Amino acid sequence: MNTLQLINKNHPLKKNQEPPHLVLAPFSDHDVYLQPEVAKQWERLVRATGLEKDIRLVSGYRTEKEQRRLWEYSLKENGLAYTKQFVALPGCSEHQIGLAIDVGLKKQEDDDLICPHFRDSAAADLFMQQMMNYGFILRYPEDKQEITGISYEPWHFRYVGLPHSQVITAQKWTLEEYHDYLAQTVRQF
Amino acid sequence: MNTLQLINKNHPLKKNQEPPHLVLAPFSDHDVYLQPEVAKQWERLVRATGLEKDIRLVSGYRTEKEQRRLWEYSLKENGLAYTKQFVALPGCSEHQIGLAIDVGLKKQEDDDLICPHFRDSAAADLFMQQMMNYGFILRYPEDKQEITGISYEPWHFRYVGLPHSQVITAQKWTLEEYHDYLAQTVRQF
Ligand SMILES: [Cl-]
Ligand SMILES: [Cl-]
Ligand SMILES: [Cl-]
Ligand SMILES: [Cl-]
Ligand SMILES: [Cl-]
Ligand SMILES: [Cl-]
Ligand SMILES: [Zn+2]
Ligand SMILES: [Zn+2]
Repeated sequence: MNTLQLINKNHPLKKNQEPPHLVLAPFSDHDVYLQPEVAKQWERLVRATGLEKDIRLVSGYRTEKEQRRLWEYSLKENGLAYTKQFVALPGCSEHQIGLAIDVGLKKQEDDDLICPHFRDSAAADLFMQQMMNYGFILRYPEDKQEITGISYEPWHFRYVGLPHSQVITAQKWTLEEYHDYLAQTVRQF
Repeated sequence: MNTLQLINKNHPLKKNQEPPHLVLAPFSDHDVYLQPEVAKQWERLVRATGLEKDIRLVSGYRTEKEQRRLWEYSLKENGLAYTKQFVALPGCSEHQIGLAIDVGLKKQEDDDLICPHFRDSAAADLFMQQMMNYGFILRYPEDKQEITGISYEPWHFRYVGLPHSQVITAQKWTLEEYHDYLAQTVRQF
């Protein structure tokens, strides 16, 4: 399990990649599964911020088959433009390795299915101040769509572990930029 | 693809069972997957009852691995006796074939993922008057625990299709009893 694995349209998962170990994650009203270290840190984060009553886990692990059904549904209902913006191609979603969480607001209702609401909120603001201290980064920041190939998603967080999440967050980097940085650095040696 | 397949502790899924066709199902606050005919009928039922803003799909298709992790989670959090009452053994859950739905109310926060709240509500009462007309039965009725081996679950519905759901519901039967009836009736010929 490499917590730093880069998964995107240019770096799809391999077909022979071993499914992640999984556990059911707490703090949701439905069954959501994550890699065990991810679930542990999610739980630690929610408890430490006192956000139990204000936020909830919306999505976690999803198989390739499921990612394809999600892509196909969004294509049919919302069209290609929206779908390309907010839904990773099957085989190219970090949800498939159990390292990604989609988080939503609790008193929030009438949610978008693909884009849960996690904006304009004191709870979200507190979450954004602490999540990096528990190994999470905001995966798809607002002005990075050319780098990530995905639109702004304030609800989507990727587990990379410490100190990576703190380094990435402090520099306002994407995971793509973090990989570029590590590659540029090793060569110096 | 028998919509009548009996899956329980005494009749676990085959190891050689075809995994089901799947589509994303509407009327949830997260991604849920079901066999296509079940999703279609679920949607028709919610629209017919006008419950789009009142009820939600809590759970649908669950892989065997996920059922194991759900079972393991409940053991840890709720203990063995409670887990055996409300969670099917891994390999013995109709959720694994995409023909079962767990239904809850939309305006609930901190709902229980094991036992979603689905009683004492106008929406639930209306759902209970119409679901049999769209192919669904209440899988685990009260006072059938000795027959089904599972405690009463007002939130859990099984798709069997028409007219079976109407026949089962009118007789206040379980799917177990329906199977015994079909077998006994075949013998009369
Ligand atoms: Cl697992
Ligand atoms: Cl699957
Ligand atoms: Cl996605
Ligand atoms: Cl039986
Ligand atoms: Cl399919
Ligand atoms: Cl179950
Ligand atoms: Zn996501
Ligand atoms: Zn269920």
